[PDB]
Amino acid sequence: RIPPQSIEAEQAVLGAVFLDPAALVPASEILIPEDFYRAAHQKIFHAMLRVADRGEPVDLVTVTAELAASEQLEEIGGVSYLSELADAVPTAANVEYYARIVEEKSVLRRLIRTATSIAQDGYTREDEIDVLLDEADRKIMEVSQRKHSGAFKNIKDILVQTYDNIEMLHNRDGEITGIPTGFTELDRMTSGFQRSDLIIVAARPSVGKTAFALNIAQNVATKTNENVAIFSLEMSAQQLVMRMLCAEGNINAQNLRTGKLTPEDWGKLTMAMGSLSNAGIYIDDTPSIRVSDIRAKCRRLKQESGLGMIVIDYLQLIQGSGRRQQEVSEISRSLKALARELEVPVIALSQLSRSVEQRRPMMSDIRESGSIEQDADIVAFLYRDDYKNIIEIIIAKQRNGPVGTVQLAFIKEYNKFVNL
Amino acid sequence: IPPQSIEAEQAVLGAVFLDPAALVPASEILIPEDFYRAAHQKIFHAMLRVADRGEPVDLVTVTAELAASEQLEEIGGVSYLSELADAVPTAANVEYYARIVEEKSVLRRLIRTATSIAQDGYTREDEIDVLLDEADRKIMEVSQRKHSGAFKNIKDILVQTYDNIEITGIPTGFTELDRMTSGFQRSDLIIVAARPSVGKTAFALNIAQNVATKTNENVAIFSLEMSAQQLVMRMLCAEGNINAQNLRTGKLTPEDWGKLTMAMGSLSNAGIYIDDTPSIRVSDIRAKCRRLKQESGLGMIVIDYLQLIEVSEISRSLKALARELEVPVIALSQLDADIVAFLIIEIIIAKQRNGPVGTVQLAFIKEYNKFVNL
Amino acid sequence: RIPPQSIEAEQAVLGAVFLDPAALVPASEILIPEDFYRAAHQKIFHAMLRVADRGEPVDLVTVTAELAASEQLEEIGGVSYLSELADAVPTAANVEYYARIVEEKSVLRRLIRTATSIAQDGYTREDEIDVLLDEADRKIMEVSQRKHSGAFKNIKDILVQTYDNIEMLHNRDGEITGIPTGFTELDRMTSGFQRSDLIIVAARPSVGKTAFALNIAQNVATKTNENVAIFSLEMSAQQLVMRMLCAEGNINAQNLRTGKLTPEDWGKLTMAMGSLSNAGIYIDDTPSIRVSDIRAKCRRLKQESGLGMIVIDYLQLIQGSGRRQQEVSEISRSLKALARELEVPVIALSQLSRSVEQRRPMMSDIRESGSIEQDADIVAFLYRDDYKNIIEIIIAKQRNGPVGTVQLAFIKEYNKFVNL
Amino acid sequence: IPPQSIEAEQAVLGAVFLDPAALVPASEILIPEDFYRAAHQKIFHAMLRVADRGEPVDLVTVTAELAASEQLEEIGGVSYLSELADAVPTAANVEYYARIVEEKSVLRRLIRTATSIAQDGYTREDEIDVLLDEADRKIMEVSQRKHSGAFKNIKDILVQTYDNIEITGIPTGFTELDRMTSGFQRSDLIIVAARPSVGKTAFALNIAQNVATKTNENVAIFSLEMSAQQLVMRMLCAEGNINAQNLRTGKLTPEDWGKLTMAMGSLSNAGIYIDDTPSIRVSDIRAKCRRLKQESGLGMIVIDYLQLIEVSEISRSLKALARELEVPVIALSQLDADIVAFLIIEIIIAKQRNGPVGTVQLAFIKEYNKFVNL
Amino acid sequence: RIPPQSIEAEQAVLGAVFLDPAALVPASEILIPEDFYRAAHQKIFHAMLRVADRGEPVDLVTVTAELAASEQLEEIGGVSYLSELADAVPTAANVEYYARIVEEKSVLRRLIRTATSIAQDGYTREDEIDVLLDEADRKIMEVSQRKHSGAFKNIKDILVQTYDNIEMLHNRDGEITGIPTGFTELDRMTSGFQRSDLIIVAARPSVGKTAFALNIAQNVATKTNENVAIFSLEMSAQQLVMRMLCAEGNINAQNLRTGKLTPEDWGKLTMAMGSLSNAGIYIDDTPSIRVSDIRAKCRRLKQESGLGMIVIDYLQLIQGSGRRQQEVSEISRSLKALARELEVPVIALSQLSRSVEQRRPMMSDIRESGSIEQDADIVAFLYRDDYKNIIEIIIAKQRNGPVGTVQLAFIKEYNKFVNL
Repeated sequence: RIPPQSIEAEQAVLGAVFLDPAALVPASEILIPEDFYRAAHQKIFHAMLRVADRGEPVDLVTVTAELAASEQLEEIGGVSYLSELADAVPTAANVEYYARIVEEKSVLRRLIRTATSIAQDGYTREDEIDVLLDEADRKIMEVSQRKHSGAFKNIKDILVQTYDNIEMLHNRDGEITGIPTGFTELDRMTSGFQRSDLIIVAARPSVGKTAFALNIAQNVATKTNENVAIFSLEMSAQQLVMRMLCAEGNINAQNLRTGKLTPEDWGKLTMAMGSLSNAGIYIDDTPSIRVSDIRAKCRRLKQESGLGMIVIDYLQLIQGSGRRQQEVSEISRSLKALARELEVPVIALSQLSRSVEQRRPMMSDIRESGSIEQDADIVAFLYRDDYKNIIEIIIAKQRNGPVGTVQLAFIKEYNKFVNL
Repeated sequence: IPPQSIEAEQAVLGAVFLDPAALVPASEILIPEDFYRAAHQKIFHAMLRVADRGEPVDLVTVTAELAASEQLEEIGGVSYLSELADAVPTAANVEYYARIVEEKSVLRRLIRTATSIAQDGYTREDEIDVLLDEADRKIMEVSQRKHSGAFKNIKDILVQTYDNIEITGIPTGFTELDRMTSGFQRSDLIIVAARPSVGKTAFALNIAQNVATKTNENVAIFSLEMSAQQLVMRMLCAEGNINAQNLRTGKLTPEDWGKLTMAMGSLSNAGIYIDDTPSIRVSDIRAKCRRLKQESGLGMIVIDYLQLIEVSEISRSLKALARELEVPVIALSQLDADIVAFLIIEIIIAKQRNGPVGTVQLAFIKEYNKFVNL
Repeated sequence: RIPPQSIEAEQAVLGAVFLDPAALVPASEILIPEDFYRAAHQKIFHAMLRVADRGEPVDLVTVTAELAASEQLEEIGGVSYLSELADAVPTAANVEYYARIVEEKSVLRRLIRTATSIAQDGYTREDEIDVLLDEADRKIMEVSQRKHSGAFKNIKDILVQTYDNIEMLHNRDGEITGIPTGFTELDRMTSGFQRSDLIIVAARPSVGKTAFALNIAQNVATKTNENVAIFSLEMSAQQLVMRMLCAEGNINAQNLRTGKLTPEDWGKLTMAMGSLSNAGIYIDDTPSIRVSDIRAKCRRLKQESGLGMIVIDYLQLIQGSGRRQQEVSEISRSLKALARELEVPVIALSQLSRSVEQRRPMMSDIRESGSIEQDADIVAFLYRDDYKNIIEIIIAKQRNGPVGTVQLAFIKEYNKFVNL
Repeated sequence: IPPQSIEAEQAVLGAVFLDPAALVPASEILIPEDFYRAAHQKIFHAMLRVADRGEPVDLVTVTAELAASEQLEEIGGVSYLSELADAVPTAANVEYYARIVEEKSVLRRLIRTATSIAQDGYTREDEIDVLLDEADRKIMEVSQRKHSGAFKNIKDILVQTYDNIEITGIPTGFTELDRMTSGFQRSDLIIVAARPSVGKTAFALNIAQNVATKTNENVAIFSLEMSAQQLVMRMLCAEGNINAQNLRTGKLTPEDWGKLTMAMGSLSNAGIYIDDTPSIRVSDIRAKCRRLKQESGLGMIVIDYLQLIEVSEISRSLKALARELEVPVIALSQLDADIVAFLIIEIIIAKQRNGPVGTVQLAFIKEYNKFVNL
Repeated sequence: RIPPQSIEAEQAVLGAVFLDPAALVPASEILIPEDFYRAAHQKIFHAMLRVADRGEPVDLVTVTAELAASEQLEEIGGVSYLSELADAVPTAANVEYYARIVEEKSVLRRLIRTATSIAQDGYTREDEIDVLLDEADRKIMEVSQRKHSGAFKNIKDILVQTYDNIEMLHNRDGEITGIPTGFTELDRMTSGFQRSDLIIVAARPSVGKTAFALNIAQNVATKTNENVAIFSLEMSAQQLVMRMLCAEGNINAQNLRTGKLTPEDWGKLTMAMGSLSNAGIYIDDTPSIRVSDIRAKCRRLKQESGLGMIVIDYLQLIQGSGRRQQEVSEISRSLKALARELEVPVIALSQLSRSVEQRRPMMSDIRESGSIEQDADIVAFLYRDDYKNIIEIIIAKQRNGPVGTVQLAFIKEYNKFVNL
């Protein structure tokens, strides 16, 4: 001994049902009474199910009545005991997780039971053997096919979601409820980037995720009265201002890189600086910050000058709480908490795995780097069709609003994204 | 008391001393480890070590062999070897006694495997899914097998070879491919291998469509890379010849609208059951497929792809699932199997249990992600 | 202690001589009296040798007499003791092996003795050193040059065997005492493949060993009234019938592989099937059978329909008794036992090591994969001169009959071997 | 009591403290491990470790060195170092005392090696042939050596260099090769290296023939790949210009018959001793060769080839055999040595102890496996 | 405990000063009184320094007086104690090494002290932390910056040495005080190779170090009445005589290698032999000799016939005293002792590391193979400008005489070096 069990989880399942009758549906889906290790819990779950099958409300009173009529009340500890179960549940909404724990421990008991049974038969019947091996095969497989799996989503139901998506993509009108992006076509879908949202922009190297984020940050700060906080972990503050000066005044980048500057390309530079000086752009070019540092700096900024957006130049460079799989999840989770705290959209750039080439990016390409998928309420991919200087912005996830591809044009010479 | 037969063991070793030829049939059926007693284990090993040199096996050569490797005393000395040699009245039934020793050995292994699994149930708690998979595997690995005893007469193969050139299964929707298979037969495990962008997923979807909208058969698709949403998007895109770029980038022309309402009315009649849960186990496939057949019907099973579910176990476990549900299973792969098919695109087939081994050819429209006939 | 010894082997050597006087020749070649650890055995071996040198018969009586005259009878345990030695020999024919064991243990005692002697001299004489090291060199070498080696076979004697071979190759007439092969030139030498013989056909990949074996199996079954059992472990039953259909009716193989079939190439196919249906061909295409399975199936077949040949498509694919060097020897040995049991020729294909290319195959090329050389009473190699669609069949070993090269022509288009 | 000289040891260390220059001659003759006492071992090591830095060696620097590596106390403390420094009246005879220490060290090693071999005789029984080989090797490895003390005067080398351009050994049968060697000298180890199909075996056989049928010398050939039968087949095939294909495939024309009876009458007069036992040991070569000389005569020894008999030991052991039987030994190799010769075919020679280093050229007939002059 | 200390070294430092007053300068440079672990030694060192600062002679008497006046004599053990210190010094000239040992042990005590102090502060003040980490950084660095380093050599001082070198290179006249080389330009600088000198000639493979050494050995033996001992470890005695026959009589080397010999090229050979036979050239072509063997052979030769030069064909082939970094140093040191013993110049060829190519060879190229730099009183590099058949002989080190590049021409055909 002792047989795999979780009295605590069993207690929380039954408790949940007593706090919210709706908790019984998820529990009955995952468990049958016999999954409970403790006899009293079996009797109790069975009483609940019976009451439920009659279409009668399942609560402390009807379960008490049910058990009294089947002469099982005292045996399971009485009304007092039903009370304790009600106090043993940390949160009724977590009932599936408690249920799964109970189920897991039931499956293990069946594994142990059938394995032992096979071992015993080995010493006894001795005898047949060929039948023994076959039923040993048979019995072990039966343990797995027990857990609550499924279900398959039916094509009809997806077609509905698919069509309703196409509805939203055309029903697209037209107010910008969040922070305008400057890319009117991206604003149609998003509306635009909204407060408290975690926005993830993933793209393979050379695609232009950095330029994309800077263009957005640049449009917000120069066009709207809002402040943008940019964290550049791979690129210095001057190296990044160089790129948004070019983008601003239409100055050939390579031209600046080589000193060459036509007399009027210079006049072009002074107007860029003039207009860019009025913008509320705050840059932190610290090589590998932790999320706490990011958070603290943004915190001080919002209450010192006000804050509208946070842009982080790629997330895989943020160092964890210590000195990578689990580590990235916490950062992801932390960035979402950052968004909620400061009531601001957080744009975190992400790099994609080399899977896109093994096939147009999809969720599974960041799923091997997850679980950013869960935390992000909006995940965007950048894909160039020709690797036409046109680039695609695939919105793969959006919690409130449609899913589709917005299209923009990229100008290499100025490192810009323009409308279409 | 662990299953054993000291008497059977004693007859085997004894028979070898009585007639050295008896070692050949015993060596066929047994390995030293099958003997329950170490002494016998040591002895049978010595016996084999001499034959391999290859010197005659008898009391002297075996004694000398055990002594040389410092284990004559541990096995009971020359007394015991002589006891074994003097007890044996015949060596004609060596394989009878050998087979008894082998059986007891198997039963011990059965017991050892099961006990271990029982013990793991307490110690690893913690790893339920890994435990159930390796317990399946461990039990399977106890039993060999065997190959009953049926030679195939040439007459029988000839008919199957003739009929194997000049549609008894499930229609693929590709006439030229239905020629080589006619079509996708029950309990077959079909592997479709390919390189980046051809594309494997498009091919899988097309067959899943052409089966489900033309036959009253239900297909169960398991996509591990793209979501059910993306999968259905590609399907109606190919179903009604709709340009993907227009579905994605909102704006649809009225050719597309009418072309769409057509494609999803047509696709609503199928016949299609999707599961897009990232990392799935083969057994999770079985649970959902068994519950589907028993409630609805099926089937054909499409998996995209198999290196997202050590591949040998998965593959073998897939064959069992196919044979269990009496339904064809197509599993894609990136570059035991019933049919192997690699990928104007060419479908090369390398393996087919009953059908003709050759090459088919299909076209591919880039903008609809659709494969079509010539 | 205790000094390396084998009283059991010593007893069997002396015993052997008492059971068969001829046993003394092999024993005296390998041993001198002093190799015996036990004094009585030395005295006894010495008595035997003395009797033998007088040209007098060596048996229990003359050895007894000899020892009585040298006053050594009682000292060695008397006549009673000579009796015990006679009961201590499992088989007189195994005397060389017993002798070698005695010799081995004598050599070890000399190693121990001289090594100890060197160690002792190290502490004593101390003194000279340079002489010490030299005599230590000298003394250790002397231990090795003691074992019975040799002898060199003289060229005169081989020339005789060589000439007698050339005699057999021309004296070749003409009756086919075994199973006819269909290749008249191979039948001259073999006569043809005979009952109980283990025939090994080795060849590098692409040479055509599989096609060779199938042609033979095909000729036997279609021409003679005999049944052939074919085990194909690398190739399926249909894939193999495809190859013998082509061979039979003269159908271009690649032509079948591509569907293409000229109207009359089809009529060619129906005659092949018709004629091939009457043949007694039994195929087992089990991927990796054990020898016991092979044996059991052949066993049932011979007593159910009768059996004439067994062909196994390459031996290195047969799995051993467990779940490779020693393992292959047992399989080899088992296949020979299979041949003897069913009184049938067994043709086991073998693959050659990549040594042929490091130089026309020879015995050493399967010797690194042995000891198949010993078990096989006939070993054949296939060698193509041009890697003229002509292929050579080198018969390297044949227990009863000549050794030489038989020549056949290979037709790629039909996968056939034809006469010449 | 293990051979030792505490007094010699004490003088050596003492001499070093008395005059730091004494360390150089001692360091030439000794290593720390040669000192029987650990204390002295530790001390001599410390001494060397300071010189290597390279600081002056004296009581203070050495004390500080031992203390730093936590071993001042173990070696007896400053008391002992001072005892050693105060006892020594001179350092002029350091190497006398050093050589005594070295000798005792050698004797200990001799004892340790021999005891080990004696002990292995009981424990590994089991591995006789491996035991005898490694005992040979282990004893050889006790003794170095040395190089007596003979400078070669230029006058002496000049004569050998002059005479080394413008047939004192055993004739090869190839005049142009006999020029470069004149011919195969006694006690020489001759290595003939080559790549697949040239061929090494053909070359070896040809020389074995041309020596044995033209001289009254007996050759001992050891073939590990082809049998004595195949070896003789090739020889009479080359001897009488007979097409191999005809000997193999029975049918001989009467040119071949008369040509054959000629070749084996001619080959019967030799002179040839073959051993075709698969894996042979160098010592087994010696046993058979020693028994052959002492009974018949010889010789020349031909080995085909050496990587079928770690190669360093074999090679060295072959040189000893050559020097022991006062006979040339030709060992082939596939791609310490007296003559090295790599392979219309070109014979390149890379090494020759006394002869001229150059290149010879010979023809090769494919159909007879024979090498001939130009 | 116990605190790192060296009473023995402390005693030798103070002792040294009492034996040679000059020893105080090096000691005071490396140590202050507080470095001494023993209080008496501090008091004593302080007394010495005080006496010294007054410009008064530091000896047993004035230190005694000084300590008596500061009431510290008895406390430090009296005059008797100053006596003991004087007997505690193995050699006054080794005072720097003793001093360094004392200093080392002082630095360790400071490391231990400050580390402990940091640990303690960790438990106490707890409090501030940020200041703690900074002062912990600060305090640890302070331990290192304590040891006596420096000084930088000033450019003025080097310019003087540089100019004085240029003086010697032109002031070059003109007598050959040592063994003439035959290369008049190398003789100007060296004068030439002198008795007891260890001469190291290093060069990358293919440059011609072997040919260089042979030419020198050849010139000495044929021109002067002196004997040369050549050790060739990579090349046989005949293979080496071949090269000096060619060099001698002007015979094309490749011509000899191929038998080809023009009638008069042969007459050229007989004159070479005639002249070369009178030369005192002794060659030992033992593959890998130890230095003791080299030494013993040279020893016997000098007292048997007389000896003038020793040439060793590359040093990295000499095997050590056992059966490589430390090993080469001992050989180097041993070769220098060889030179001193036999009062003869020893020319040891050396191979250079593959650093020259990573840049004209310099000292650091043999420094990674040292410490041959120290032992050699003359280190020469051979460098070819074109890898003009001209080769450079860079004399990087010469104890008595200039440093520069002597230039010679190499003739491939004869394997010779000629003047210019």
